[PDB]
Amino acid sequence: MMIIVGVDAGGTKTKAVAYDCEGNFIGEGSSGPGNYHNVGLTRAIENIKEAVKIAAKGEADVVGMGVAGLDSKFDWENFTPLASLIAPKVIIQHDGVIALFAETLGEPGVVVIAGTGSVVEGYNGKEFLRVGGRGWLLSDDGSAYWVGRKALRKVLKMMDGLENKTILYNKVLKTINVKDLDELVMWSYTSSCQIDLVASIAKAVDEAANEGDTVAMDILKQGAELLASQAVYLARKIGTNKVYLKGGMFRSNIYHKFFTLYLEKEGIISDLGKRSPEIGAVILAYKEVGCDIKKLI
Amino acid sequence: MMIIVGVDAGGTKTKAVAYDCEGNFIGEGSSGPGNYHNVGLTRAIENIKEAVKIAAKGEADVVGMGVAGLDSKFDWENFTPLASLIAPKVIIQHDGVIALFAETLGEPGVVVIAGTGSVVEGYNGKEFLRVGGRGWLLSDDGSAYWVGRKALRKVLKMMDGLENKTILYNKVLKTINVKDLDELVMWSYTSSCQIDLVASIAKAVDEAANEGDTVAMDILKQGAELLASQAVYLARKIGTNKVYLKGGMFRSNIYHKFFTLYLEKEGIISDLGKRSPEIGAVILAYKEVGCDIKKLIS
Ligand SMILES: Nc1ncnc2c1ncn2[C@@H]1O[C@H](COP(=O)(O)OP(=O)(O)O)[C@@H](O)[C@H]1O
Ligand SMILES: Nc1ncnc2c1ncn2[C@@H]1O[C@H](COP(=O)(O)OP(=O)(O)O)[C@@H](O)[C@H]1O
Repeated sequence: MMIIVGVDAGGTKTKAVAYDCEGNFIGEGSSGPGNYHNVGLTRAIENIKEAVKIAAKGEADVVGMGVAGLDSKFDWENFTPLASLIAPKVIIQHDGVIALFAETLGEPGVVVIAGTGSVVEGYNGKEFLRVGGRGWLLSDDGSAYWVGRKALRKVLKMMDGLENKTILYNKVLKTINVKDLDELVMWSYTSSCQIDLVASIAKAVDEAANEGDTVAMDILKQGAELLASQAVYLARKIGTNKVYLKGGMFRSNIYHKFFTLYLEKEGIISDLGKRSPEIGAVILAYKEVGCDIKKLI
Repeated sequence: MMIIVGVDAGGTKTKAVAYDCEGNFIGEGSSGPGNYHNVGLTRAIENIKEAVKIAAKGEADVVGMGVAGLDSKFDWENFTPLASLIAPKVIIQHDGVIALFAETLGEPGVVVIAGTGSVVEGYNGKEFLRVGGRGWLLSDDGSAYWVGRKALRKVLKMMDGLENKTILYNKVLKTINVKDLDELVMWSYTSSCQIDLVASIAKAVDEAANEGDTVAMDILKQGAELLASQAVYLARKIGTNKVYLKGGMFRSNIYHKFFTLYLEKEGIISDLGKRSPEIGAVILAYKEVGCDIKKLIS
């Protein structure tokens, strides 16, 4: 039969699931990061290949992959030529695209992915579209990173006495394990360009907001609305009144509420994601080769 | 014959001027960075000593120094022990403090220094106070870096079609030499943690605003007001009605206009520099030892 493998090549790991063309599961596999910016081009390719081989228990006939790190034509040019060696037929898209297909099952739609970074991905039946998702410095509005940065800056002002200290102050310090301005400054000397670390602070903001801290509540509001406006823009551009929401930021009740209130006022319906990215990659492959998605899901 | 040396130990270089206790100029000298975060503790101390020795043409009796990089108690603990060895009497303060004293002549006051980064320094006659000045990630509101980041973020939204492209778009792309989103992303991969580069974009923002770009004017107005609010705060805590303004950001006519407008609404008088930091370091020393500042400045 035809062995089809869906792959989610991420920043920390690569996960793959193999199915035949009749919706039957074959196996699954995992390997290191598939994002070449993190482990180099060759290592990234090898990891994707490893995951695919484990899942397929040998060679695969078709491989659909959602890859993180392809944020510029230059990335695609560097990656595509080698990724194509993985199998006789390989379909390559952004990691956000398979996350979208996991929910739309290959049909048009828009998905908001708000985790460490943020992005709004869309598909209109022919072209794939995107807004945001270009990194922590240039973009990523309302991501965990964006939230943590705002929190850090607010805490500094409290330390300066410009504003009174709120629950947020200790929550943040607890997260990065610093007890005062002196340790915070020292912390910035070696951690300022530590993306994951800054992003981890979003959890402290959520905790503070739940406990009644309006300063924390306001940060979530601003981030959520900034990202939600982008979601509305793409949804309107694609022609759908429903968007899917995915990512760690949505684990925050207050963040999710501000986000949905914004969408609702704009006439947009939303649904939290319920399928895995890799399944969306298998769907990406099914669409390309002609296997019935109905037998799969 | 007492030899007093004022030193401005910065991130790029160190400047020193020597005078006696009677206000007579003795000499001047320069050396590398005095900021130990940029060249390491030993080399920073080494450069400061070199500058001092060159200006004083030998050993100095008293050295007043304004040092960049002492932004945490840990820095002071690392720096002070060795720096104190440069001369029998050494007075050490933040680089922003000597910039202030250069203008207040050792009297209470507040100074806003807005360049690549930003900070507000003050003296109340008893101690020195500070707001901001803790780095690009945690602080530096209204600094060139702050303005540069806001500009980059606006440009991205223009490329995404979320906002109309204005003059700022082309101004930014020209400054960092990129022609589109693809190149801007590639640029981010190698420039995101390069502070100087991001801050250089503030120049493009000023250009756009002078050509009437509403988007660029808003960035300058907002950044200026965010920082100005902090200057008002310190001025009020210090108990002064005047603040001094220094730094590359004030070279922007628009930024300066909005910064001053904010201060005047609060009844605060502003004033651009007029003196150099090294002179402020000499004043700092003079106050410590008791030499008459009126003989130094007039
Ligand atoms: N309840 C919560 N409230 C706010 N932020 C949260 C919450 N849970 C997790 N996060 C944040 O979201 C991020 C996790 O994102 P996730 O989507 O799981 O992975 P990634 O985005 O790196 O692929 C972390 O940076 C974390 O701080
Ligand atoms: N007219 C101007 N408009 C906007 N920004 C300017 C202007 N002139 C200089 N700058 C910015 O200010 C900074 C120079 O600050 P400066 O105080 O001279 O040095 P530093 O702060 O590094 O010690 C640069 O980052 C530059 O982009």
